[PDB]
Amino acid sequence: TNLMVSTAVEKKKYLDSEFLLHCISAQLLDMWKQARARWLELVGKEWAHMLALNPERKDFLWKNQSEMNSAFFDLCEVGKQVMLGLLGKEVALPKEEQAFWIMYAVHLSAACAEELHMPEVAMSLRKLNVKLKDFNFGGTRYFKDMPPEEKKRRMERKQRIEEARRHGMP
Repeated sequence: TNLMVSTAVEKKKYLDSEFLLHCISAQLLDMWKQARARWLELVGKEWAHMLALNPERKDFLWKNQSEMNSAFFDLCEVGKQVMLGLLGKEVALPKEEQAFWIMYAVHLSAACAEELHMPEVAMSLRKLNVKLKDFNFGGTRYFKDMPPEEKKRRMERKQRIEEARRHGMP
């Protein structure tokens, strides 16, 4: 566990565009770049407001109904397809998924500290993991009330990301 996290720390760069380039389809890579930037922009906007109101705070309060929360779910959906694209498989071994999600949470936590200059403890691995767990148990669990139409939109989005991963193939 501690080994896995520290291996992920060395390798947080594996989710940088320069390391992803040519290991996944260019279409998936662009979806990853957009989704990462969208999430970070929102976290940064929310942080800046919370900070203005309490300059001493070190915790990021994650809002359950926000645009940031919705952007995080989408980033996860893109992330999962990145994993499958790197593996060249439709279904990962559980140990492979485990290692990936650690790298993912380490990469994003590092970005909040290094790119948005937030306190390291604000967006911790633990916090990202809680949200990740919800994502990996689905949309109905993650968004506790989701209107049926929103569920279809999420499904359609996932389908599009999958097709991207397969270079436009079903």
